[PDB]
Amino acid sequence: SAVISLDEFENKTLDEIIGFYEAQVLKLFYAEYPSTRKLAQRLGVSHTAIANKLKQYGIGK
Repeated sequence: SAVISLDEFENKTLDEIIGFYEAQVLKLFYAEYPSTRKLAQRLGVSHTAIANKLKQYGIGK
């Protein structure tokens, strides 16, 4: 599919591959990485930024 994974998602700052694959990546980061705060720690991001992105996707809260 793409060039990432739950063990290699700390390379892109939630943008080099987000959008559609996100629904399964963001809904997944939130399923694998609980608490957007600790979730942003693996996805290398400013947390709130990571949340807002998939917050409108139907996740986050």
